[PDB]
Amino acid sequence: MQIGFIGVGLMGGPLARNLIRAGKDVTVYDLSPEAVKKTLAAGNTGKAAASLADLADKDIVFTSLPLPTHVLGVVLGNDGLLEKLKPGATHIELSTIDPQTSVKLEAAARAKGCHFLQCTLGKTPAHAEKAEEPLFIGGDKAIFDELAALWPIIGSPAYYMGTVEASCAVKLISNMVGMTNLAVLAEGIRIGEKAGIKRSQLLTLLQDTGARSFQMDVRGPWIANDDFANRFGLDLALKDVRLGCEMAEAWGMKIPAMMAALGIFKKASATGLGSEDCNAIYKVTE
Amino acid sequence: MQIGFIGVGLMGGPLARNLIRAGKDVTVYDLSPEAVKKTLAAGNTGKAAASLADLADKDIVFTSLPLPTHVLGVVLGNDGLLEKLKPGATHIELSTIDPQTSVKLEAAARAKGCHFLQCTLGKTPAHAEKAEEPLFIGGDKAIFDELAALWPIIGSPAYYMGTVEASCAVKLISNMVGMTNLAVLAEGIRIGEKAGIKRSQLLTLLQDTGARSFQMDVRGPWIANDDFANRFGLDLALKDVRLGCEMAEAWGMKIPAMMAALGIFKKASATGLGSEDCNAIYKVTE
Repeated sequence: MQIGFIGVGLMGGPLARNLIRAGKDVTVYDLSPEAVKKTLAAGNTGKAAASLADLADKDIVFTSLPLPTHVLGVVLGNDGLLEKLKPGATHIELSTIDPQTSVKLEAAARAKGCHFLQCTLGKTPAHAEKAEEPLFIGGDKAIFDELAALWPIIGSPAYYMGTVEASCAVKLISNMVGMTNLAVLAEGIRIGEKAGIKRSQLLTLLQDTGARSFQMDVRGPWIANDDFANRFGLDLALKDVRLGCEMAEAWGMKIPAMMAALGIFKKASATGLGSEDCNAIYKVTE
Repeated sequence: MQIGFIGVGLMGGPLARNLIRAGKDVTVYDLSPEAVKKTLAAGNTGKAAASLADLADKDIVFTSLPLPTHVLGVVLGNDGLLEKLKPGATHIELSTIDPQTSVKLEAAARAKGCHFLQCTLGKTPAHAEKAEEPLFIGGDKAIFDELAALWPIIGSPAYYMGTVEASCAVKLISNMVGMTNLAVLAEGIRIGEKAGIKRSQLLTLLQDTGARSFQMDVRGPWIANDDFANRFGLDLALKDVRLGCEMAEAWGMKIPAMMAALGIFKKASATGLGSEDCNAIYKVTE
């Protein structure tokens, strides 16, 4: 069985590597030659692609790219990927994109005679390396079921979301809620500082209250040690939060608290600290 | 040793009861005659007060009242409580008030020759009944140390916050962060509904992500079952959040996400669902 894999970036690369380690016939296509080298170095069963048309014979094509614009550009041009596919081929989309975009992708695929699944990824690239990341698969239940043997190779539990928009939405919501939780935690810590409470003590005390959150337990200590080393890049956070905020709002929503979080992430990125971790928004919270 | 206790309401009543059960000489003063009866029924060692001047001989006076306006009115009139106190008496203030107010209270007490501690209370009245609620004590370290034998009777760990404003602030921050966490969780759940994800499944999935929070685990199920029975009254939440937001802002702050939470709580109270639990803000989230 013949797999193509466009984009072996930070989360896509680990899934492609796991496919290669499992002996599958993966041919990677990435504009970064050494992303390709890194992923291709996991076994002798994976090969690189000279151009996009090298993926035309493929039975399954994975896509993992940074922006919805990129997925549409690679898959949906006249000289894009979808026009070169066998009917019956399946496009699995791993990118954290918005529901509008992936619905457009799915209708393209169905209109040509191809199958399409959205498959957004949870947790860390560290998890994805071990296939211990959740998969949120949406799309035609027939294809999710048909591909039952594939999923354990790439992901943790294979959650079936039903619709493709659910698949995008659960990923975006988890990042919206987590990053807003973090922005709110930063607001709390900064308030405590105006009351003369050291961050350390404030965290220790809040730990046994109803204010507790995963971000509190995980990133509170880092903020308390002025540690902003990249774990989840601030500009990655901002990208995903902005995308989710656009996704709502396209649905007519208001989500004021999350919009405020979006604002603080934008302000931090503008301060030029987009390469630091999420918690760097603390540095611009006031 | 002679204790007076003004306000045996929802959190004050359990502490007064615990003082009575421990055999202490507590005389309660409350404008609700049957709050007094309920608290006074915990033993034969506690008695009721005909008027405020019945508390004039007292060595320690606890105050637990709903608004900062009420504490100032009871303690700081010309015919208020403080004028009738022995020098050397101690005013312990249990109310969730703002730092401006309790600093005013403390300066009044020191200017008369009395001692003053702020002692805000964490967790639930259920906890307070068993003295398993945290105490955040701020004020003169000498008095906190002198009263070392008293604290285990009324509270869980006796945390010493140092300054009185720290004592107010840690209570308010915990409620600000917790209620904003809840408003943000409501935003996430409501977004998931616009994507066609049932609340149940969205919660189950978000539980194993970085969006997890105490409010998620505790009140997520209730929202998922359309259960809004009072656990923490929405109007109580709104009161405390508004107070904390005023406390910041008096410090020149902006805290946008928390201000948005304040807005949604105000909107819910205006919809007339102030007697339901916190999570009822979900009903007006959009």
